[PDB]
Amino acid sequence: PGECSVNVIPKKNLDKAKFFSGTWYETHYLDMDPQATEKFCFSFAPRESGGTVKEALYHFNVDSKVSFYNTGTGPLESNGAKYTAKFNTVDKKGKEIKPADEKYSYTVTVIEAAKQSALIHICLQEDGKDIGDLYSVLNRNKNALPNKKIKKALNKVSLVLTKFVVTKDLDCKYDDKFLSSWQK
Ligand code: HEM
Ligand SMILES: NCCc1c[nH]cn1
Repeated sequence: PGECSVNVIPKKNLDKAKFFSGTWYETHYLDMDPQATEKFCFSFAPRESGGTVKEALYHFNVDSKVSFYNTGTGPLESNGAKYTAKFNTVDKKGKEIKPADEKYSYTVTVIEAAKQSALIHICLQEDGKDIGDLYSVLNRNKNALPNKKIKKALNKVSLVLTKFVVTKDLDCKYDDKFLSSWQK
């Protein structure tokens, strides 16, 4: 199965205003499907208001040199560090080019955040059933290494950073303006 990981614990008392601001770059990622070996770059701009998350997502396929843009929207859990979103497909100007498919959703858990670093987990689902998951280390700076608090969080769940794919070595292309201008 594409069963999502157990023991994914939301950070206690995440600072929402700090986390749900600016642009986050994935610096390391671990797709829990060992055969998912396509190289990707990822960045996003998550925002929150009134218990609803609205985020802009950017992916770049290094293997194919194709980029794609999505937006996701959903309720933030009472714990304040986990949300489940439905997503559509937009172009680089933010115009919807494909509507959200009702059967798909994803659940983001913010496991840890420290300084300019964060660690999230994403469980993808179809009709409310797991179809795969991934962990990502995030940083405000593409070239930066994670704060040690991130490693501690990985270590609590028997993961080590060396298992992760490192992105700075990849030939990434980013659309930073798409994310900078999110909700502007
Ligand atoms: C951090 C490293 C990440 C990597 C390496 C990654 C990789 C991928 C890959 C390989 C796909 C499939 C693309 C294809 O079908 O051609 C994908 C799709 C997608 N991912 Fe990610 N992802 C990451 C993070 C995230 C995060 C954090 C979110 C949500 C907050 C997210 C949401 C999505 C969405 C909405 C799609 C489109 C699915 C569809 O079109 O059916 N991803 N990503
Ligand atoms: N194993 C989950 C893959 C993925 C891609 N994008 C988001 N999640």
